[PDB]
Amino acid sequence: SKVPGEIAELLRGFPDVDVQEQAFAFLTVDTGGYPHSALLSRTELEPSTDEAVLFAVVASPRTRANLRRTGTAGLIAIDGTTCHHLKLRMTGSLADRGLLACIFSVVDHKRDDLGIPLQPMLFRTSADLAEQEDWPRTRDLFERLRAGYE
Amino acid sequence: SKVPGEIAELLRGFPDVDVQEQAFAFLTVDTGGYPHSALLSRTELEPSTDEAVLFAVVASPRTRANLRRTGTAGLIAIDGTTCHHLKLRMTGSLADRGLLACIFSVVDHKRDDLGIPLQPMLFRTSADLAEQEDWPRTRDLFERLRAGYEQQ
Ligand code: NA
Ligand code: NA
Ligand code: NA
Ligand code: NA
Repeated sequence: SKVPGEIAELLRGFPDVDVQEQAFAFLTVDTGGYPHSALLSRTELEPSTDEAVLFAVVASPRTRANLRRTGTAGLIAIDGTTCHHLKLRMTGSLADRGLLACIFSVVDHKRDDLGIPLQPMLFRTSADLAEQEDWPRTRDLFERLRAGYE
Repeated sequence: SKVPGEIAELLRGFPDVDVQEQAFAFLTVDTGGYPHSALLSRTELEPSTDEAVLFAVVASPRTRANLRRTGTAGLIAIDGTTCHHLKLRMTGSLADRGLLACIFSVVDHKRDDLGIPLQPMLFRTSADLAEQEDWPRTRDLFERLRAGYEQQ
């Protein structure tokens, strides 16, 4: 399987500052079988060059724990009139202190088009946000993961 | 553990046509252990009068199947600078053709505030949508669910 092309297009690349960006719901499953969520952005999600896998850099401690337990995840991505629902299986990972760089294979993709414009969850990037989230460190871990995968 | 008042305020009431509304991610878990999602709105979510429980009307067949198997769910709600994450346990249900009216107790509420404005997933209602989704049918099912809950 592969990362759907419409989704690779929404996730590829890394945001500039002072621009609205989509916040993507990144879903996991907790110890009690309840759905769990965290919001990620293009800074933390990146398709492989061959688009076969989706890379993620996850800081959230509870999300990391869930991935390490079940290896299952999901993603919600909005574009135009379509709500994309992805199901993901973690096939590999690399830990760096409080960060988990993950490789995911897509297990399912549902395109839910209600035929009406949908606005994604949105936030504005900033220099302070780039500083608080340590954007350069995330970018380095991505390079290490891509090298290992390639 | 009642419905948090902040969450009740975001879900209370039913939209008219031609208004911009939040689409809330309603989360379940599939048989393979993968998170599953459907988008709901204030048309399909409503707090009880005592704010003790959250009512929902769910059409999505796969979401309904997951609820029947686990009785567990989640909700994402965005407001201001906060992303609210709810975990939900189904304590009651009433089925009708293609529709599941559910009663949920909130078992956890997390507020993820990164301190920057966040806008919710948004869509505009319309007469076209109310026709496609059969809003009167959903409203009728809510009334029956509420009657049951209150007659308890
Ligand atoms: Na976040
Ligand atoms: Na990216
Ligand atoms: Na929907
Ligand atoms: Na409502």
